[PDB]
Amino acid sequence: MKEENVGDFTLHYGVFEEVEPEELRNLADMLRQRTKKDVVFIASRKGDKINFVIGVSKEISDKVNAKEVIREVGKVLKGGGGGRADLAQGGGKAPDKFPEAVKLLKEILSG
Repeated sequence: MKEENVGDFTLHYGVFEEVEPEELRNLADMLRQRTKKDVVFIASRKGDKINFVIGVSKEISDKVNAKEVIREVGKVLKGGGGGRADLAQGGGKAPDKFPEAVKLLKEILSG
């Protein structure tokens, strides 16, 4: 996975093959504990399905609401999502659309 600063945030993102959803969630959780400005968008492709997670540093939960953002990237990935402002997760039907979801998230983070 990659790291890129976007606006006042640090975005960590990547899509993995064959990672279990609960493992993916735990990884995202760990990665957003790093700093106070982390946004983590990671996904796991299992064949023609994709599971994805958004985790943010707790300090920026109001700024980047994972509840809202998960649904926005979820739409691109032909899926849904839900959770809390600091950590949310979903499943979708369009694994090949991850790059497009990442582009959207960067646009969201920049405003």
